Amino acid sequence: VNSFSGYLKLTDNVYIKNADIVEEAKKVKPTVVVNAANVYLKHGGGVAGALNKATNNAMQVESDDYIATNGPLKVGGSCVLSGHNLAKHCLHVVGPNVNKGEDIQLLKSAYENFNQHEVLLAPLLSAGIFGADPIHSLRVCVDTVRTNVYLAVFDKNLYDKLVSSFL
Ligand SMILES: O=C(O)c1cnc2ccccc2c1
Repeated sequence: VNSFSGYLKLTDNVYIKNADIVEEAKKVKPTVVVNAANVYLKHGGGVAGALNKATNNAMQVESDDYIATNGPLKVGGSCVLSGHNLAKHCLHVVGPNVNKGEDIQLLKSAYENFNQHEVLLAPLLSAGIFGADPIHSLRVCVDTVRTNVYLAVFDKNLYDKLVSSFL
């Protein structure tokens, strides 16, 4: 049994809810929240900016030190950093950004990072300002992630479309 509440069941391991991811993290304090990161861990907009703002910029300070030491992530890759006030850990995952011309086949590689964690709170990778089709992102998620994933969809309209169209 876990703390996640109100989630619509999709499969054996994937759950979905219309939720503000900052607000969900603040309430649950999950072991792992996933950030929709870029390779530079520059948390300007979307989920990354929202999450970072909720940490009072401490996520960005930590991220800048990580990049200064390790250099950029790979598209499809990830790193584990602090969850600050939101979670125990933040898994920063880089899905391909269609608005930069990145290979959408890298979306499966991105989701494979989730399998290293038994339970996660996450957004749909490569959705929103990353430019991918969220219906596609949900399909790749269900077909790739084997661990227990609780997906927070920001748009109520999109949430309803994802549920209604789910095979
Ligand atoms: O899911 C997103 O794309 C997203 C974008 N903006 C946000 C702003 C505040 C809180 C959550 C957000 C989530």
